[PDB]
Amino acid sequence: AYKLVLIRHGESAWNLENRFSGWYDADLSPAGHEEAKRGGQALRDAGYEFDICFTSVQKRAIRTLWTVLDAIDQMWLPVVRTWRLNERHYGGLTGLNKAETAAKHGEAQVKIWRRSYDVPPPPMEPDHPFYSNISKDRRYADLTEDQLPSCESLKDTIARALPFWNEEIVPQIKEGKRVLIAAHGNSLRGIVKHLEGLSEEAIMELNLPTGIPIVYELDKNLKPIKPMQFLGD
Amino acid sequence: AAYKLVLIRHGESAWNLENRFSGWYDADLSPAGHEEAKRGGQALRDAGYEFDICFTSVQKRAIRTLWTVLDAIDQMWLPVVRTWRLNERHYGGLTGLNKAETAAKHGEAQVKIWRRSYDVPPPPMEPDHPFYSNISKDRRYADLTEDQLPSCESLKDTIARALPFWNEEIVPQIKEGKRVLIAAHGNSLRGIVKHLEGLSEEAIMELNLPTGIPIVYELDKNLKPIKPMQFLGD
Ligand SMILES: [Cl-]
Repeated sequence: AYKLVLIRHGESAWNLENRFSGWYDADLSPAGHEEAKRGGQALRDAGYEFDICFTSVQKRAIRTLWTVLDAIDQMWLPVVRTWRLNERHYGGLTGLNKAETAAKHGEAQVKIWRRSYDVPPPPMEPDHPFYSNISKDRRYADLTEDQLPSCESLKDTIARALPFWNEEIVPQIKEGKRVLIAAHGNSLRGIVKHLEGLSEEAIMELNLPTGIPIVYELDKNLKPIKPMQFLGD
Repeated sequence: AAYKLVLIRHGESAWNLENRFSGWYDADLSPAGHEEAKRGGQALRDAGYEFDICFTSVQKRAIRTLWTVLDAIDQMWLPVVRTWRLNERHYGGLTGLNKAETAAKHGEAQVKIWRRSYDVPPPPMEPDHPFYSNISKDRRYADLTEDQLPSCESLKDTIARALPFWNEEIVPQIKEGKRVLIAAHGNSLRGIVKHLEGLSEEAIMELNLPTGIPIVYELDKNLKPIKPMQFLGD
């Protein structure tokens, strides 16, 4: 029975998790860092070992991972980064709070964007402060013209995240390698949705705790044997 | 030039302070080691360096140096490749001993001979050595063959296992135009410098790279330096 571990990063700087931090490359706040420390410690005490790690190309996730590997004394592990495990690209909404968002786009569009699974937010306009910051960052230089997102619904994020899981992670697991994924709420959501066969409703309703190792026991077809387990107290 | 290549030796380890031979022992940085790496990274930032891929050992002093540099230059998103082939030289039975214990046990003559020879290994690290299980039974070396797993290395041995990796994994990256950063150890780096500059065995033993300092090569189409290595900092 394969063991799989996930972990969502915690709090980002300047309250950005509550401001559609999206593809903006926010660092952890000291608190989010400490949360990663607790997660690390929990993993250390349970005596978990991994053989390979996956993460996004966003620094908050990466730092969460570094913190974990440090805590569990497994810094020598192979690590693979990918935009495919990135947070949702919240487009034009990026950096904005609820109020700012509604003021810019109206209550209607806004509540639609909240309640939906497959309706994207509007894309970054040239006057948006994160415009070139994100869309011209060389970390996405390899992406095709039709592959570089400008805005993503939950469904989009999940769609660009699933093939990486399929092509890159699933092979490691079948070979018996113990996998740690350090990522983001929505991409992790992609994975959990695939694993437990949840509906759109269900997935939008689920909030994965931050900073806490999430454990899965998987059968030979990679299907969960139990509900997800948390490590700590 | 034609290609830019940056090397950096890990900052001061906790054992470097105690003057203990580490070799394949996984000693962590000292706080001063950390600040050394931080400074190196700050220097790499102030000069505007951008990388595309990173190579390092499977030893946390090198790895931590790397992390600190990538934090400093804001490039934590870069691909990072670890290999034991860039590990510190395996110091065999001297592992865990200090210079005093070493002198006391073997004599000053012999220790000299050791650190002045390119081709002579230290005594092997045998199964009753205090660090045998720590190093040899470490799961991070599980995929090594019997032949590949040292009980000890001369510089020539270390170099011999480091270069195939350079040839097979790093050279292809450089010739593709990828800007490469290698965060490793004095002796494995020595392997790389000796190859680049074609130094003699004699004129590589005398070569001492400091902890924590970015080293720059500008190479050409033959991956040969156009100019001598530049140190980076204040
Ligand atoms: Cl890494």
